[PDB]
Amino acid sequence: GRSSQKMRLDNDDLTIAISGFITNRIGFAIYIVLCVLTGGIAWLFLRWYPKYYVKLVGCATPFRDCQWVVIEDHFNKMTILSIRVKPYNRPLSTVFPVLRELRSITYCYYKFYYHPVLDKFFCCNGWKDPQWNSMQNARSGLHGDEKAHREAVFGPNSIDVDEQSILQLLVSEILTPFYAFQVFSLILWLCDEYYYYAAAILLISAGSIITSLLETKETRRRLREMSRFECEVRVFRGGFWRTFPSSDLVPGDVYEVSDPSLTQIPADSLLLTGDCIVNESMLTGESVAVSKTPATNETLAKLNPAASTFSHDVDKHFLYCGTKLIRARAVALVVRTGFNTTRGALVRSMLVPKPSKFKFYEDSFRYLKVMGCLAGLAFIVSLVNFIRLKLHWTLILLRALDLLTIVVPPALPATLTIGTSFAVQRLKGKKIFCTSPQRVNVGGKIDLMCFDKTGTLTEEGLDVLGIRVASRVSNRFTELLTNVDDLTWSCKPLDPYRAALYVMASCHSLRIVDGVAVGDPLEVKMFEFTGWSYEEGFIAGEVISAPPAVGVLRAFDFNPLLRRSSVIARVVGNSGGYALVKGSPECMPEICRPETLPSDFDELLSYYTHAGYRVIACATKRIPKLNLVSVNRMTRDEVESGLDFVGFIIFENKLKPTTTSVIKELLSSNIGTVMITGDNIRTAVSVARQCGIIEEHAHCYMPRFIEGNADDCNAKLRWESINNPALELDPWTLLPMPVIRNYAIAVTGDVFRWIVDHAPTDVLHRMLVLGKVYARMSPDEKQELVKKFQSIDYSCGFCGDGANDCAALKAADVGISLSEAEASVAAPFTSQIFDIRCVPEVIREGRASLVTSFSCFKYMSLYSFIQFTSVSFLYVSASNLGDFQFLYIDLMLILPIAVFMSWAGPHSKLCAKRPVSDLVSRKVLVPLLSHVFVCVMIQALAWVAVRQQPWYIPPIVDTEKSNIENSENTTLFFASCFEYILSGVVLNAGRPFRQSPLETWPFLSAVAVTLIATLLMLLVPPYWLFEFMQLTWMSWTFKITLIAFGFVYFLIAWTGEHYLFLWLARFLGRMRQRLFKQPKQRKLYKIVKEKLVFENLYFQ
Repeated sequence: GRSSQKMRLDNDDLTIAISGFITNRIGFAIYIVLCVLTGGIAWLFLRWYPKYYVKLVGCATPFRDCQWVVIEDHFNKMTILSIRVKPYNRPLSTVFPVLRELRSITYCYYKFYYHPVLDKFFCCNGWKDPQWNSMQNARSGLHGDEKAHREAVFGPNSIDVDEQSILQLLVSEILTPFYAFQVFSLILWLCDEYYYYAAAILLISAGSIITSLLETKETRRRLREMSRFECEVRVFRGGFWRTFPSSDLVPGDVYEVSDPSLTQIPADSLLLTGDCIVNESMLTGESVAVSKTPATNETLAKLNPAASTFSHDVDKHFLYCGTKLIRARAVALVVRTGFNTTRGALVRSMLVPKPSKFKFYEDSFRYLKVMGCLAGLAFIVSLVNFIRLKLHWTLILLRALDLLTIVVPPALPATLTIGTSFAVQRLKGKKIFCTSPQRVNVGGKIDLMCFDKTGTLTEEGLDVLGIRVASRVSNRFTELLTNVDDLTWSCKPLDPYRAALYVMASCHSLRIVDGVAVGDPLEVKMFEFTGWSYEEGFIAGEVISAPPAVGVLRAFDFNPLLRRSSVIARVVGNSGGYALVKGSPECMPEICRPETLPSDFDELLSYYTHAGYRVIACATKRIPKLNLVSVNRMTRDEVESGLDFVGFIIFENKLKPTTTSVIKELLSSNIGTVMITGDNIRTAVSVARQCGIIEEHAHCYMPRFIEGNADDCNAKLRWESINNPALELDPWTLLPMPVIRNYAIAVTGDVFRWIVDHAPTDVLHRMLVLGKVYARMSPDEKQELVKKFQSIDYSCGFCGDGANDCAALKAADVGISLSEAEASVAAPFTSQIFDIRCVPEVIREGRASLVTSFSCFKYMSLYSFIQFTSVSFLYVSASNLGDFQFLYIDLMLILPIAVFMSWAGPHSKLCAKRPVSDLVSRKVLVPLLSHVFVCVMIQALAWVAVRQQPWYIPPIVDTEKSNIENSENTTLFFASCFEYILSGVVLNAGRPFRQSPLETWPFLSAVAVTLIATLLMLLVPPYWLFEFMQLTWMSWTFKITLIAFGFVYFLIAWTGEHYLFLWLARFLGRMRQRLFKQPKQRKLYKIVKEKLVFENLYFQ
């Protein structure tokens, strides 16, 4: 039958090609003997290259009734997982007669089920044997043992990750190709009487292994602790309910929502009876309390849980997974269980293998493979040269195989980590802890930097801007002063200022525990203002700098549904501040007395709602003083008559004081900034204007569905401005119709899904590049937008408060989370200080780390090539450097200079340039290759100079042991040492991205120490340093000549690195198109932006 099934996964990003290969063959025993007798074929090579393994142990089977199946994805990486066996599952609707021995796999927490009649694998779990039937069956629960029959087919609500043991992570990390080559090199060094440097590399590699092991373990702990939850639910069945843990029920079980201990909803469940009040802060990003009505039979019979999205009417009938309950206001039947739920499908995308778009740690190993390919040729040449001189076979093998180790240094990736580690230490010093170090270098190449106006660049709680008085004496509203003006104007029954100030702490339930109120944050902020808050008794503490006393009685609560609250209580005199009313300007101005209206009740409300502020109405009910008595009880509807408003109280999301400076710094540093939020567009645009994300006096355009239908694959968008409307945009080109002023386009969240689902790719890319404000965006839409940014070559980073939207933090290149160090989960970075000032710190230290990591890579490659040249110039006479000269070079000239060249802070000012991030492009390889060439030239000239001296001691070809005391060994030792120290000097970064070498001490001091030591060894070595290091007597004028060669090499290398090799790189770039004129593609966002600014805006 059919063998290979090529289907895309439900999420567009991931694709796979499931291929059902056979179990094994009789040849498995032949496989075992022939690949484990050597010990380095099966467990090493066929784990690194699975393609061949599966082409040996297996042939093919169309019939998917085998023991294990291999999985192929779009990134050419294959894993192997077996087939799980279950005895009995009779209904066909479970996968959708009788079915036996179901075949199933779980690949990256995707459950694939094989259906026998159709002979195919499916991942859709929408129907999943619903059997709801009618309401009376739904309330009956689920009798019998069928819960177990509905358990093994779908598992529990637990969404815990695959907790790999230490023995599995150990063989996953320690068994890399490199860490095998390092074991080979250490074995060679131990066999070649080279113990000290081998022990040093063993310690360094062990430290790297422990660091990576603890990093991965902490990452798994963070991922596991975030997604775990357990609670004792009360009901499974209608008959004999009893409290069981939430990791036990199956789809079809019914549980009481009104249980007192049920703080947050375990699994999504259709509401059978009663109403609920839920909080959706962490799914869909709305902290406003949401009502939930019980589901009806008609809505229950049309359930299609296959699609993650759904219509709006179904949303108000089933609960959400992992959402906090505001108050226990009810029983509900679960719809789905496990990773296939609303929160499950969003935690599954956080566990998929990342594409690893940062290719520096892959390009370094690719160039290491290239050096290994060169080292094979070097090994062959050394072998055939040593055959000519007829040396001992042990020494021939040792020298020829040691040349391979010299060319490919085992300490290159270990010294690629020291600069990153220093950057991590500096960041932890600056009170920002970063988990993944490898992302720090990615922070260098940040092109865009997203945000979130919930609590990141704005304060979390709502804040009061000012007040608006009724001004009954003069209908024109007075200017706001944000202070007390009670005695300034009379405006004498009551005063609007005193009445409003009494209202500010009247109609809300407030209480204290220690210093801070316990009430809802909407009402909490109001009392602090003017410093006349009364909580206990009646009177309060008034400031010294003649205000009437305070007092309140007959308190009530502000119902969000009816949006009204009235409190009557005498406070001063007999008819002053007696009735105080809180409400909303939506409907109560119609109820308000028309004489009180200053004819500004509507346009001011409209202007403040367009400005995104929150307006609440302050009113004074006109009731005579004759209604005061101790036993006073009046229903709300009796008091509610009248209620003319006497002012407006204004709320806003006041931005942090340093947000504007950070946004301006990022904009001036040629880094775009966007805002991704979940609240209404009216305040997101205002916050963007305040911060500087949208330029001042720049029009903001939103798309609307007016020109077409609503949704569902057929609509025509009209892009209209916020201020000064009827300035449309072309839906096909996104240009300002003149029927370069900054476009500042602000899409919404539902429209963004419309455009992603069905719109021209040019239109999507134009909006995506032009986008500045993204409001009403769920975290799923947040990560979709982040992936779209990565899809148009933006290397964007995310900067979000808390860890609710951690999917966007993990999907982005840099995931800075402004939360506590222990409260942060699934985020590469974590900042204790809650300002957004940490983004310049992260970007700046990332740029410094990127530059110093490229410098360390170039220095390590130069060290490898210099040693290869200085040993290949000596292998022509069966000689090499000494056992201690190699030690000195490898331990006191490359490791100290590397770890002290990687020790410098970043330049304080964020420059407008961007460091090079490609390890293959001509701006990196050409200076490195030219440095290799000039090092080879200087060493060759030193060798030629020493070969013509009268006191020359020629090397002697020896068989048993290679002689070291020859006059062309000392020259190639000292010239090599100078070419190491001065290359470390030259390749060190300077002003544009890191601290200047003059401004930092422990690099200049290290260079001075390692250069003075070598100079004293060259000029005046003691007697104990001759026989120890195997030097040879040299002329004093020749020592001066060696110093001159070192200085000339320093001059030429510095002039090349700064003034000449960049010109050579530009020359190769200019002559690139003479061979293949096709212009290498730039970033997609750069192309779209330049085309849009030039061609589409120069056709007026």
